[PDB]
Amino acid sequence: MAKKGYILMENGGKIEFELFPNEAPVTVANFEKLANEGFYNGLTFHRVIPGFVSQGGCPRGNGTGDAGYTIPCETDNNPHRHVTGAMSMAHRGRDTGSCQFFIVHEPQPHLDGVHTVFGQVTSGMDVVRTMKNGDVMKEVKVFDEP
Repeated sequence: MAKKGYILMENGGKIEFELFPNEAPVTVANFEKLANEGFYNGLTFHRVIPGFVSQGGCPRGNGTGDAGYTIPCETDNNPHRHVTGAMSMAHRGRDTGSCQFFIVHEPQPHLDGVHTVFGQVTSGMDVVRTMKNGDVMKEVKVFDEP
């Protein structure tokens, strides 16, 4: 069994990604639940870094949305390196996770294991490189695809 989804951007862009329950069952599940509730509709990337790793999940730049989901720092079962396309959930340790997440354009060895990787962009990564600071997410959806 496996999962995937897409981030449709308000500016007409689109970032298609796949999720790995094996990397983080809880993180993937929670992200899916939020996405399919339209949670990320209107949430922006408040820290975009063209060419590298961008961070988003801020409701119109209001910081932290009321996701109702908090996760620990996970390392099992698969390695959580921030390689090309990698997507991780932002946290600082146990019971610190939220709804904010990263998208990696350029691999960052120094971020490897720092956050909990739960997904990975497979197509449309170019959107990240050309992403603007505070770019709005229009439609984030997740569905099953073994």
